[PDB]
Amino acid sequence: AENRPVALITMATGYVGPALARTMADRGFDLVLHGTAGDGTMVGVEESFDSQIADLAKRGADVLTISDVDLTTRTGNQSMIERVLERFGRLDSACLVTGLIVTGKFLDMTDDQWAKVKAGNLDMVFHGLQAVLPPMVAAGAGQCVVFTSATGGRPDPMVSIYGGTRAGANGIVRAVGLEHARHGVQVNAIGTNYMDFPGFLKASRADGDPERRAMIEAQVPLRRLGTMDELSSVTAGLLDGSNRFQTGQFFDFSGGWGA
Amino acid sequence: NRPVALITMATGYVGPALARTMADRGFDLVLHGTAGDGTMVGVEESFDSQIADLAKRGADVLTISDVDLTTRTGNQSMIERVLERFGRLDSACLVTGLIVTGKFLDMTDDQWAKVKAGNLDMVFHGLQAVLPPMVAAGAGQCVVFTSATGGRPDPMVSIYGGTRAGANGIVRAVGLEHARHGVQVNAIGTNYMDFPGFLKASRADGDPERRAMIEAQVPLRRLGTMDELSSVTAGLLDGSNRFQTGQFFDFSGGWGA
Amino acid sequence: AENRPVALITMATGYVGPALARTMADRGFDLVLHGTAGDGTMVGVEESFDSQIADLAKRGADVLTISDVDLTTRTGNQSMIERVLERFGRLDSACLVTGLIVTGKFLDMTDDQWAKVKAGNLDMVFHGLQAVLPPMVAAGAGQCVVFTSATGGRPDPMVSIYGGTRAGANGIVRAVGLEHARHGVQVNAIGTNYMDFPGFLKASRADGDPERRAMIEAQVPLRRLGTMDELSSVTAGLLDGSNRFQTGQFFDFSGGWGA
Amino acid sequence: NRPVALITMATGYVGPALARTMADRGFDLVLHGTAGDGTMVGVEESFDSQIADLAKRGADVLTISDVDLTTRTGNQSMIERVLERFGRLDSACLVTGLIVTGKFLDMTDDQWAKVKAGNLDMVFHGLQAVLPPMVAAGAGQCVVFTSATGGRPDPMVSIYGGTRAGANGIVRAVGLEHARHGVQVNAIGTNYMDFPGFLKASRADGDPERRAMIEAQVPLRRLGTMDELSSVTAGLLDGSNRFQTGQFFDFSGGWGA
Ligand SMILES: [Cl-]
Ligand SMILES: [Cl-]
Ligand SMILES: [Cl-]
Ligand SMILES: [Cl-]
Repeated sequence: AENRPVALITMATGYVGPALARTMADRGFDLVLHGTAGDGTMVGVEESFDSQIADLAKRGADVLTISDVDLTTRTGNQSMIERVLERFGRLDSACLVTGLIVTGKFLDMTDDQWAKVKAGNLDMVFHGLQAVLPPMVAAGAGQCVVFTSATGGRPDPMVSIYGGTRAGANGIVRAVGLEHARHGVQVNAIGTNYMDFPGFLKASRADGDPERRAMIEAQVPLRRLGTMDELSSVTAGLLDGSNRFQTGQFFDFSGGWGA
Repeated sequence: NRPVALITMATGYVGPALARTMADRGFDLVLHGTAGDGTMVGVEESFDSQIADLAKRGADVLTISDVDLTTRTGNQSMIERVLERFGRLDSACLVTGLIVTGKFLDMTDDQWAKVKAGNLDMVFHGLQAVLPPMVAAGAGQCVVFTSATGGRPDPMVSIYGGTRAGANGIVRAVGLEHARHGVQVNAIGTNYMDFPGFLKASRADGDPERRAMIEAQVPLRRLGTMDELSSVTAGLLDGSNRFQTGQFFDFSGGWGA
Repeated sequence: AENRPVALITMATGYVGPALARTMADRGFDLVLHGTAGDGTMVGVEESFDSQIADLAKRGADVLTISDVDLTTRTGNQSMIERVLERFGRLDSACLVTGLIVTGKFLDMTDDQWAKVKAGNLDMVFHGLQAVLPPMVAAGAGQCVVFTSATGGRPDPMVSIYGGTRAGANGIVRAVGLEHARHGVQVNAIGTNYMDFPGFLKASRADGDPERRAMIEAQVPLRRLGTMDELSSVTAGLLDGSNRFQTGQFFDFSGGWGA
Repeated sequence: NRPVALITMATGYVGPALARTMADRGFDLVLHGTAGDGTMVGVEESFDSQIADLAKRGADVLTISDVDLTTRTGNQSMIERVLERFGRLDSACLVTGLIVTGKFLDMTDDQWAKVKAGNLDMVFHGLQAVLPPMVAAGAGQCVVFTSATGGRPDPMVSIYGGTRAGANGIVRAVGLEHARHGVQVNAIGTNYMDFPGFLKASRADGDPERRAMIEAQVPLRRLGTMDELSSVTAGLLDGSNRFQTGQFFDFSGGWGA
């Protein structure tokens, strides 16, 4: 009877997940966090589920955690949404964080690297959207954000297959966001670059290297790395019901780099 | 002290709702717009009606109503009055444009002059006036309202949509050019918005059948509300997001996707 | 000796292939035609190799045909280019026709449909470019056109996974064209729609139906279907050495539909 | 009877090479340009230097000078002279623009007026003049030269690049709007072309060192040639391709990709 909306956030033990969960809880949502199990020492885990759950529960959110599902597959994504609906009976918002980073010269790319970028950058999008949309269509309302990459808006040398498949994800999102708009469902993509979190600081090798860090920031028009507080704010605005008038769109979030 | 937001054409369109939420977010306000009560032609919410409410929200308000924003003089004078009153300018929402439609080969020199003045001169002179105090302060946020037509200039909208695309291009360059000074400049272009101006021009006002026909042109099958638009606009003007600049955002229910 | 340049054209028994081969021969090229074996009464064969070879040889062009090789894989594309180089010792231009059409509601798409579109719209591009570029890089000059689809410039409802993956192919071409510009190797994409050839008439269901065809033509700003003579002229202009100053670009060729 | 192609600014830029290949392709020619010999400012191939070669290729040639193509009067006069001479206008190559660069906040009202006249008025009035005879005939092909900067309006090029984006938008709408009449209108935008206007704007003229620095900005690492550009341009004007309209083509060595 409380009629609390439910937001799914994937890869939620890092990147935008933790800050987005906090603000979605502040906005009255119950939460489903997909991510990697383990404590803060686990690789890729920036904020563990145990730490997040305690804070999110303090905010009044009910939280379901989902770990060790392979979201590059139909099975993983279908299982995830079945568990969402079992717990909460509804899905109002979904933040699908996708991707697998591969960089290098185009002619150096192997079949394995090609397979991996397709699995991360496209299969996660295809199967994720096939899983989250049915309950949204059934309800006549929903909001989805797919995280792709700012490289999808300008695929450049050394990120040919990563950036190119990100552009494909953006295109799928355009079609899908337009196709389900008549059912009250928004699907948009956000693509970031130059964000201050471990994943970026490693791919750019700015980690523990102030001189590298500074050269990287100088590549950004706004001369800084973006923060997860800023990104969670924009992302929540596309998932909290406050804006029901954009769909099928791609939003660059990279300090002007993808303008 | 409280940061200061300038909003133009603020007696209609997004202005009133944006003023309300910016006041909620802790800003003082400078409202440029049209003098008079709600019975005047352009006035959707009078200055008089807004001042009472915005003061209750904690905002000091300065109104400016006698300036032509197609010229250097009008915009320079507006910003001079902002700084005289509050000593700062943190955010600016510049609403621009003059609508002309019709066959390209029917457009007169006067129609061409007018769309350039509304769609381009207001942007050029507006940004030249608001940016200097922001650059001097090392921080600022600007949203220029152009049009969703700028993202897809179409038949029967050639000179309007085309000059809107030009305004978006100016915003791209200017937003990238002043990024190193901590200043953001972005553009928003709408269509199919639920406000009296569009309702009356489309004949959806008071006409449910016509409104349904108009909504059917929109992927999301509705008209956007000013509360929604003001939320998105304020998110680019309230300090919460300092990581987008030089960008154009379509806000038309998917119509410009 | 004669220093005749060599152009590869794939899927050349239909679509733009036959007209492009004629005009490239006229412009002084030797030709490698990949395609489907069989006479004109074969499915998908608009002009058989036998009929094309007679005419192309009359124009002075040497022709190598490459039949029944699968271009969705590394092995097929690598074998194709090995045979090009064994026969002619060079590859100056390549027209890579790619794709596999699937349409329908996004939520009706099966894993098999998804695999199929990825293989046609992305794997053919990845493996095709990995095969054709090395000899062009070695020579310090080359020109490539990848045929994707006008839907890649505007992925729409009912065309989500096809148009979206086409957008990804366009993005790969952008990055690859920019990345090999230092080697003098242009890589551009052309995306068509509403072309007067069987493949479109079937997907649109306008064949033998003047009313449906008239409805389809009315969706085109220029109010007609495009011809292979027009398309081959534009394509040859990106492959004949006359224009070496565009790369990484996508060109819509759909009567204004993708403008 | 030969079809007729109008080419403006034809004493420099793409004009001379385009005239040569359009003559080869069977066209008679109207060449608008600057009167005088090659020592005149901007004259790369004088009218006098071109005429013998063009006649040998089979073309009748009318030359036109001293019309202000930023105005309705000049463009209307030009097309009237085309029709009086040849009775038809099949193809038009409208070269437009006036380069201004510098910091946005340094731009004067005079600089703003000049870029609007060059980058927008030339397009508006040029298209209003060439299209009526093409629509009446049920066929025509037009290329408007804007700038590659219109695809990516950048710092230091704000009002030039921005208004070029507007010209591209006008061309999109107009190309779509007259497609039902069998008329194509497309834009080509160049940068990094090997001709005096670009060399001077980039300050690389007559200076191998600075030219190398400029070429380093281009993915294909050189300046484009007029033979290449005229090939692409003629392909949109020679009747061979009647299936693109309302489009913008970057021609800048990948710089605008
Ligand atoms: Cl990032
Ligand atoms: Cl609106
Ligand atoms: Cl087609
Ligand atoms: Cl140039």
